[PDB]
Amino acid sequence: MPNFSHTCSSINYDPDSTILSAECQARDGEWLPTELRLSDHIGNIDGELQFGDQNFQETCQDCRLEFGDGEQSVWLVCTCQTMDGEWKSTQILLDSQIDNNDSQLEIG
Repeated sequence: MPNFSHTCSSINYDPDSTILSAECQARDGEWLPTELRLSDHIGNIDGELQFGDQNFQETCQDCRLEFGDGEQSVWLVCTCQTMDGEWKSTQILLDSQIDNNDSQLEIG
């Protein structure tokens, strides 16, 4: 269902504190800024990235968003260390079971 793309603009993601910042329009038509911490639903699992877990940037580096053919989407890729200590590249699409209300930001 709907995502924070068209509803919000100026998608920012700091790789240190992993916080997503973007301006969204409220029901009153007013524009406000919102922040979100993915670490809450993203953790490391034997070298892979999955939803439901937490604490991932601590064991991962080079996190960066990537725009596809249409700037209406950005994709999250990060290198996460494995339990043996090896480094591997994983990928994950934020667009999915996540959405933002007109004036509030909460999972759908």
